Amino acid sequence: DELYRQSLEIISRYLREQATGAKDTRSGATSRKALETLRRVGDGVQRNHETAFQGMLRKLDIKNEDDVKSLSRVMIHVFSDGVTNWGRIVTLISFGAFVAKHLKTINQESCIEPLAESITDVLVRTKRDWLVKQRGWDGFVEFFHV
Ligand SMILES: O=C(O)c1cc(SCCc2ccccc2)ccc1NS(=O)(=O)c1ccc2ccccc2c1
Repeated sequence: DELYRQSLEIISRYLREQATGAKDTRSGATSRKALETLRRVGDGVQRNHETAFQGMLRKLDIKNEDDVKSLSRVMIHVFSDGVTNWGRIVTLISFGAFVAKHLKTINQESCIEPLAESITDVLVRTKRDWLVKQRGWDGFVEFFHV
């Protein structure tokens, strides 16, 4: 699907840029604009939620490939319950970037791509309809202008 591929490209490229060293660009203007937006906001979110992010990472206890494949079950239970807003969407991806950083530390680089797939699957399978209503990643750029 077009929306899934767009979301997978934005989240993967951001997770790779944070955990490793980007970028080898590819996609359209909206994906390029959304990556820039998420780069600006994501830096601030990872700093402001640093303590929460560290505590949540400690709970998941990731050390092997099996642990990242199980993360999806915890993420869908938290992200589904409650209100849906752009703030919660960026913080979920920003947490993913923080997990991707930890994955580079524990020498599990090959798990960043399935982690990016996991977050995209959590975001799309839970909020696809809300995303279509907000004009997808175009609404994401418009909401995070300031
Ligand atoms: O926006 C989210 O819904 C959100 C979800 C995730 S998925 C990792 C889930 C997890 C929970 C508990 C322990 C380990 C992992 C990551 C970052 C997020 N950031 S958040 O906006 O700061 C937030 C919101 C509600 C929460 C309710 C209970 C516990 C934590 C929460 C965090």
